[PDB]
Amino acid sequence: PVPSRARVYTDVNTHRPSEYWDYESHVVEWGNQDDYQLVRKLGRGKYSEVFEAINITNNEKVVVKILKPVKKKKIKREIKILENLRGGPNIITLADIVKDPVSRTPALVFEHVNNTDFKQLYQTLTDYDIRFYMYEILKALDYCHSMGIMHRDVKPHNVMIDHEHRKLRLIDWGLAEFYHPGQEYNVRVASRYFKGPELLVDYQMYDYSLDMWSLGCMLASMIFRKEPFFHGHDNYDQLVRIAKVLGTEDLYDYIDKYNIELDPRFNDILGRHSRKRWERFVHSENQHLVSPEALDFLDKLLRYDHQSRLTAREAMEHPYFYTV
Repeated sequence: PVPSRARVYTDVNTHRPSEYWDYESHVVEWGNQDDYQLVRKLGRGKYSEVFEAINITNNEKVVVKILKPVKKKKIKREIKILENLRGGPNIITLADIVKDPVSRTPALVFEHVNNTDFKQLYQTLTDYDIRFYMYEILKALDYCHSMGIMHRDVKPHNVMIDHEHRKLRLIDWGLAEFYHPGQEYNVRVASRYFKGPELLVDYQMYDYSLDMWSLGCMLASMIFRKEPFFHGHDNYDQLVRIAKVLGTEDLYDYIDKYNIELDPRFNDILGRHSRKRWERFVHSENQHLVSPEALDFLDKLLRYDHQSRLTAREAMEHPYFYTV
């Protein structure tokens, strides 16, 4: 395959000391979980259990994410990344790293965020509300990309919103990675619906632009009230669903530009597809959330070619955000 590199923040990690990006060498200081009393189970994920808790030293609510220790290298990466971005705009704040004395199970303590429901938000969401929260996500992404980090798991479940206080937090940095120009990354990242074309065609030299594809997917489902926007039933099918909107012509131009070898499982499913106009997704139920600005912005995010996508910085300067 043809080599590729990020158009922005290309060398931010190269010009920094080894300690900042070498998570494998980072020394984690595990505090005593006795400072926290668990109140209630909030949810359960693939490799984590999340609890509402009280810090007994200051009577303050916190969120405790007890990790299923399946890979130490991955726990180290998430901790180093959270420490690096600690305090960043709309980045969830890691408050502590603790281990229960008896279990010794790794646990991450975060600031408390009281998330307003996604299905509830969906109906009370205004055109302004979308632009505002999209801009809030861009602040988090422009910041973490400037810090030489790609989230690699941008999706609605990883975006916590406290609608009453108009507060937004980008969470779950468990799939996040440091960007190094020329590095080949694992493509088994992100949630199926939000996976960029680069991941689905096994193009390993990807960058921050991956997060911009995922953000485009979220915007499309929000303005068109179609959740998810690209509804794949598997990873191969996921690429077919994108070709159904973007067309097969631009996909083969993308594979030819980067000399990508297509997996033989794409042989009998890809077919032939025309490019669809963004206007055809507009209906009576969603027209109050759509505008020419929203459609122009979306078109500039959802592109096969990762290099042709808007960066977080360019996206913040789009006319769609003049009102925020």
